[PDB]
Amino acid sequence: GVPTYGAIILDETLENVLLVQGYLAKSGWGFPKGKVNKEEAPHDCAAREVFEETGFDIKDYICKDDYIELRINDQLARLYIIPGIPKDTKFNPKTRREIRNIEWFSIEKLPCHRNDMTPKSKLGLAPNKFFMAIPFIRPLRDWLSRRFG
Ligand SMILES: O=C(c1ccc2c(c1)OCO2)N1CCCCCC1
Repeated sequence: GVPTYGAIILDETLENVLLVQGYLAKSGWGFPKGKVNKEEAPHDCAAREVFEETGFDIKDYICKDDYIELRINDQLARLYIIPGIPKDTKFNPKTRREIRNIEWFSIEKLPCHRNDMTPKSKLGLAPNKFFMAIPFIRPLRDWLSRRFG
């Protein structure tokens, strides 16, 4: 799989994160990110995808060492961590054929796993609208604990 790059944008209080909602196969909420172009550097791809999906330019704010990276079914996803972005910032996606909505969410209220169906004696997991975000939540909380306490 081709690697994806994007960002975790936090507000000034460090309580809230910015998620985007896609369409169809991507119909739920996730961090902004997308596939790298041939010859494109990781930091440039992250700024390009976040700008297409949110209208906000991160280029002057990226720190090269500050990111969370996960491998999900053999595709690598790297999200640069971007704190301190005010909640009154005006976000407007570029690619509105791909992005339904853009909203701030409370980090303490977001799930860090889906729920099972053991009350129904049935295997698998119940649907969750945060499915794309969920794998990053626990690693984010651990990262913020260490850097900020
Ligand atoms: O998370 C993604 C995404 C981007 C590229 C992908 C992908 C997922 O899976 C395989 O290639 N996006 C894109 C727009 C939808 C809302 C969330 C952000």
